[PDB]
Amino acid sequence: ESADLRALAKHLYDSYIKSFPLTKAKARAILTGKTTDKSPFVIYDMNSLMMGEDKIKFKEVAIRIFQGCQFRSVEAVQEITEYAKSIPGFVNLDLNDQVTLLKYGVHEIIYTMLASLMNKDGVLISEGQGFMTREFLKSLRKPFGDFMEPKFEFAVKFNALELDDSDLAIFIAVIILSGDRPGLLNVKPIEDIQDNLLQALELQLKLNHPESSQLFAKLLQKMTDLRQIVTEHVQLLQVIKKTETDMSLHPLLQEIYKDL
Repeated sequence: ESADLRALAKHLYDSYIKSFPLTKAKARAILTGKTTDKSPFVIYDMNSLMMGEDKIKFKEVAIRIFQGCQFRSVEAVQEITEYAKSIPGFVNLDLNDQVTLLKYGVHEIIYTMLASLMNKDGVLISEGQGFMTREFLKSLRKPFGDFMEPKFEFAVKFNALELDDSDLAIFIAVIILSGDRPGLLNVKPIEDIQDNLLQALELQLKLNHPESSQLFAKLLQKMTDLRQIVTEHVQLLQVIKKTETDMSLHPLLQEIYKDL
């Protein structure tokens, strides 16, 4: 019934607000630049970057940028995990499957939510206090030069859909609840939760975007751009593992990255 799927959609939005401090709505207000209490400090070159420390608080620069981004990914994993425990039925699944849904799910969600902090020209960083331009990131010595560019390409297309946070909460939930992840023990309880989430997302998209024909279908088709960003990223990390042997990865990230 419609009334249960609306109840689930409100629940997920509520947990979303509670688990993710930097929503898309706040991100959009900051990027607009018309609601100007305090807009971001903009990093766009080597001189603004070191000047961008005595204003906001945060070994080569490209390395230290890469470090900060991985540190934010760690924080994101912590946030996504907290959000996942709130999806009804997630904590009642086999523990091994919980770890499996999270292991394959978190990077797809990171790139979905990172899009909320992007426009075509750059990305919000440091909880909205800073803004690093796309051109500066593209100018880092390779292999760090082409690091962020594929996420910018995805974000441009994804943001054309104009989802709001209430939409993303259900979409994020659908991504976690994928029964086709390698190593799952009991696919059926996962699939039955996802099917109910898909129903909620369908009704939510229809009510929140009535003039957006087939938005449900087009949102589900984005689920493959996501898969592709991930695979290229982990190949990018294998290059750096051998190129920079004096550069350490966070163990929570290492544990997630499990070849094949």
